[PDB]
Amino acid sequence: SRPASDPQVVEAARKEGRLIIYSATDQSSAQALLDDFRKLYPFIQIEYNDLGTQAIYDRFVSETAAGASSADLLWSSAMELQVKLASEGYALPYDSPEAKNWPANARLGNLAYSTTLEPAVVVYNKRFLKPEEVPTTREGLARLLQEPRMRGRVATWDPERSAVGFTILKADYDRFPAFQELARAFGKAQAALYSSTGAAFEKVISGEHYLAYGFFGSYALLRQRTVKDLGIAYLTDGTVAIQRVAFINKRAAHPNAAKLFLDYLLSLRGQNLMAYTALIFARRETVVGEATPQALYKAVGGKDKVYAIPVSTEILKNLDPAERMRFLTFWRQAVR
Ligand SMILES: [Mg+2]
Repeated sequence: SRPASDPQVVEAARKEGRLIIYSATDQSSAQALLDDFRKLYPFIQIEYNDLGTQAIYDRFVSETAAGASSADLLWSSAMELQVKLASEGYALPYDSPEAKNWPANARLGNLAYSTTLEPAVVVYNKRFLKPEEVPTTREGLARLLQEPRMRGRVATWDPERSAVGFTILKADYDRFPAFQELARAFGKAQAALYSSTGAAFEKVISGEHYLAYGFFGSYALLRQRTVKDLGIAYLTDGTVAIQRVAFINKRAAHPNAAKLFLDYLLSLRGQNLMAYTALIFARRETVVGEATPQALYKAVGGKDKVYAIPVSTEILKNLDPAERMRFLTFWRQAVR
């Protein structure tokens, strides 16, 4: 069907004719969304800048201060960075008509929106770890990582070099005491730390590592369609889900193109294309496909086992010096 964007916003977006996106969403996953939006609105030519979460922040802030040509729309899994920008005057306020049922903890009033509910999962190479061998608990994974065969065979986030690796491992540390025991097992097994999903996945695919902890269900699902040896396990003791935040650049050259794309992302049509075709874990619970809330809830044993990190100014507490220090000091000691 068609997103409910105001007719005058559609006309204004046609007058602009262009959309510059800075996004952390790997273009392999985002591409079907771009294709489908272009079908809907063929008079908009999309520039997709596939960038790291930190590079998106640094570049946008830098370009804004220079007064330069920057993005129309920012889309990133680094939830703290997005909520910081959107709460500091970088955001165009827009009441998306596709968000009327968005929970208040899934939006920053009209300044920024959740676009997904993406689980941090375990992926593994079935040539080296059989499904029956991969625990679904932090305590279980801590036990597996005592085995001599797992030494140098574990991949996870570097939370000091990836802003979303921070978001995910911070939420994990805050919510699950058993994360402490697991982090020490990352030490024991001499886990390697990566700043992107792609770099962790390529090591699991080659067998250089057997297991990767905390990377996006979305990317795991998509990579499985081409790599039959890739397995996915969901955490039954509790799953962290990020919500990819989209907001519009207050100083966008193409504010209405950005509005149409944000509406598209939040719409039934865009959320179903996420769930079904892009294999991005959708935010709306009324979707069909592999990458849905209902599939996530089923795999982990209930919606109550999922900690969805809120799209809230309260999460800026993770950028407080004292808060950052306690987590990174614990982490560094544990994993070296
Ligand atoms: Mg990416």
